[PDB]
Amino acid sequence: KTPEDYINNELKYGAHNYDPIPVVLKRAKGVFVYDVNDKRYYDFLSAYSSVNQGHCHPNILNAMINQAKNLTICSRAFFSVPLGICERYLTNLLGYDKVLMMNTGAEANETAYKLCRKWGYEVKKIPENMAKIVVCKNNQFSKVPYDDLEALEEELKDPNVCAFIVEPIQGEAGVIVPSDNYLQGVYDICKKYNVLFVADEVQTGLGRTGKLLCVHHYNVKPDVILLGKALSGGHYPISAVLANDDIMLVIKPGEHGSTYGGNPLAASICVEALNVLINEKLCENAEKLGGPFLENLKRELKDSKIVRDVRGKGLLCAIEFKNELVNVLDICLKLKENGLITRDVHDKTIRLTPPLCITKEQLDECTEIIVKTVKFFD
Amino acid sequence: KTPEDYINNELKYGAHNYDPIPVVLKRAKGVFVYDVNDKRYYDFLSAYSSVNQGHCHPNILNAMINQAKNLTICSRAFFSVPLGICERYLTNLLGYDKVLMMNTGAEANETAYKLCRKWGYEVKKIPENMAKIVVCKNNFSKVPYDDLEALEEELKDPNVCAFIVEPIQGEAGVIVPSDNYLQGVYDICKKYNVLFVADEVQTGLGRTGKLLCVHHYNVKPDVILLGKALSGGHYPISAVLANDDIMLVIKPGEHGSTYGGNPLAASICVEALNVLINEKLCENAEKLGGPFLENLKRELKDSKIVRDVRGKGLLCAIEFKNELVNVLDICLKLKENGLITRDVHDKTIRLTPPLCITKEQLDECTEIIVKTVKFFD
Repeated sequence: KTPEDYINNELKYGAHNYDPIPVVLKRAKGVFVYDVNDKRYYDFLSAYSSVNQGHCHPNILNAMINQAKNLTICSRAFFSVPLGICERYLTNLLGYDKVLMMNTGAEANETAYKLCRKWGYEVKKIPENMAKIVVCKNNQFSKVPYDDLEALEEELKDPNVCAFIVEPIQGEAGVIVPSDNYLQGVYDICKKYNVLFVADEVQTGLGRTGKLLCVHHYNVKPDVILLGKALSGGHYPISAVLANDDIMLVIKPGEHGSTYGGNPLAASICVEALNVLINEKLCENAEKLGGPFLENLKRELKDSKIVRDVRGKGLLCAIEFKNELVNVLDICLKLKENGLITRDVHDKTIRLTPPLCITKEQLDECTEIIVKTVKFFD
Repeated sequence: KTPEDYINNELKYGAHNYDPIPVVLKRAKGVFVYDVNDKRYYDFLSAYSSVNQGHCHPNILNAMINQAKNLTICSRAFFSVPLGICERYLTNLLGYDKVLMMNTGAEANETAYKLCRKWGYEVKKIPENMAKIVVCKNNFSKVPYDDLEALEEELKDPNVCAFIVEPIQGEAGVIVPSDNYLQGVYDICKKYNVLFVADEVQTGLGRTGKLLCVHHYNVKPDVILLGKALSGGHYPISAVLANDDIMLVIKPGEHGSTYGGNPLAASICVEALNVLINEKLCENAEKLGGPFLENLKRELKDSKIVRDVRGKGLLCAIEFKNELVNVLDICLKLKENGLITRDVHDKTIRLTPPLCITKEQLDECTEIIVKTVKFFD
C-alpha cells in the first residue's frame, strides 16, 4: 500500500504508545534503510546501537539460521549447549569472571540493582532494607548530578551505599560526554568507600565510541558492566551483566523467571554478532572516522544561529539546537526528506548515531545532508 | 564434551541464577529434544508453552529467515511494514480492536498494570492515585482463587480498576477452577465496572484445546495477555489486547524496550499463529487431551503417592503426596525413562507436551509416567 495506508492501519489496530517519524520501512542493509516507496535513507539512529554491525548482517543471520534449525528454546529448567559457549566467550573477551544473560536493557538494569543490593547485604554487611543505589540525574535510590565528583563523594560517605551506576556518556540526556578524569574520579571514590562501580555500556559499548567498552578510553575497570543492544546485531533482544566472582557469586538459584534469558538462539547470535564487530574492526572504524566527522560538523555549523553545541565521541554524536529558535521535530522531518533519518531528545538534541561500518565518503555525504538541513532553518 | 563438562563450564563462567535438571540439550524437533549423548527425550515442558507448535517448526524458521533477510529492527522511532500486518492479524483472530506488542511476559504484566490504572483514572474517574488492582493468591490487593464470594467483597471497592486472573493457575500447580468461576468473574466485573483481565500467556494459543482458555466458558474478558507460543519459541514475544474504549487511554511518551513491536517478531508471530491454526493444533489438544488424562487417572488410581491428576486439553499435571515422595527425584527418574519436565512447589509435575503430539506418542508417555510413578510406589 502507500506510507499513509500502513500508518493508518497501525493507528487502527495497534495501541498508540508511540508517535514515530512517518517513514515506513521495509528493508535495510548496512548503513541504509528503504521505505515502501523505495526511497533510501541513511539510518543515523542504528536502532539505538542495536545495529552497530550494520542492518541485516549476513554472517549474523547465518549464525541465527544455523542455530535455529537445531534448537531455539528449552527454558532454564534444562541446560543447552550454546549458553556456556557464549558465557565463556563474553567473559574471556571482556575480562570478567562471570556473565548473566538476559533479553532487554531494563532487565539488565533490574538484575544489576538486585545484584548490587545483595552484595551490599551479603558482603558489605549493610543492615537489611538499607542498601542504597546511587544514580545520576537525567539517567532505595539517590541521585547526583552527572560529571560531579564532589557530589559523588558526599553520597558515598554514607556506609549504606552499595553501588553507583553511571553511563560513560549519557545518552537520553542528549549525548553528554563527561570531562576527562571523571571516570577515574568515579573509580577512585567507589574504591575509597567500598562501593560497586557499575558502568552502563548498553548504549556506549561494543564499538559505538570506538572501543569495546567506552570505559576503555579512560583505562578504568568497573566492578560491574551492563551490555545490550549491539550484542545481537539487532537480530534478537540480548543483554548481559558481567562481574567477577566476588560479586556475582552472591546470586543463587530460585530467583524469579523470564524464560527467554540465556536461550540457545540468543547465545549463538551473540557470539557471532561480536565476532563480526571484532573481525571487521568496527571499533577501529568508529574511532578513526568519528573524530574527523565531528570536527567537520563543528566547523561547518560554527556560526549557525540555531546550533547550540556539537558533541560526541567515536560515532556517538549529537547536535544540540536552540529550541526557542527552531522546531527540532521539523529539523528531523527535513533531515528525512533529504535522505537521513534520526530522532531528537528533549525537543533539543538530534542523535547522530550511524552504523559503525559507515565509510568516510558516506560520512562526507551525510555531513552535507545535515549542513544543508541546518542552513534551511537559519 | 560430556554433560558434566558443559554443566561445570556454565558454573564457572555464568551466574548461578538457576539450578536446572542436569540434561544438556543440543537439538530439538517437534515433540522431542536430544542431549549431548544423542539421547532422545519427550519434552513435557514445551519451554512453558513457547513450543506449542513443536520445537524448530520449519515454517516458522522460514518466516524468520524471510523477514530477517530484509529487516530485523529499526526502533519505534520509525514505522515498519510487518508490525501493522501482525496487529491486524492478531486483533481479527481474537476479536479485540487493538493490540500492544512487547517481548516478555513481565513486560505484558507491567503494561497491563499501567493500562488498567490509567483506564481507572480517565474512564472510571477513580480519585488521584487510588486505583487498585486485584490479583489471586499464588499467581494491589490479593484474593483467593476460585473464590467467587471473596472476589465480590473486594471489587465492591470503587477504587478497584481491574481484576487479573489466569483461567488455570499454572505456577500454583495447574489449578483448574470450577465452571462458572469465569462466568461469575465476568458478571461481577461487569457489575462493579472493573476490567476483567485474563492472563492467557500460559493457557492461550491451543494449550488447553482452544485459542484462549476463556473460550471454553464463552466469557469475553476486557483485556487479554498473550505470550510464549506467540513466537513458536523463536523470539520473545508478548501482547496485550483490549478494545478501543480501554486501549485508547495509552498516549505516546513512555518507552519500554526498543525491541517491542519489531519487524522480525511481527513476522515470526503471524506464522506461529498460522501454524497453530492451519495444523489444527488446538483441535489436536482438545481431542487427545481428555483420553490421555482419563488413562492417567485410572492407571494411577491405586497409587498411594498420587494425590491428584488434573488439567484441560494438554495442560495437565499430577500432584503428589509430598510426605511420601521427593518430587524432584520423580523428575530425575522421568528423565532417566526419556521424559523431561519440572515440578512446582515440590509436589506437582507439569505434563505439557507440544500440541503436535500424536495419540501413539502420548500412549508411550503414559506408560513412561506410570512406570516411573510405580518405582516410587
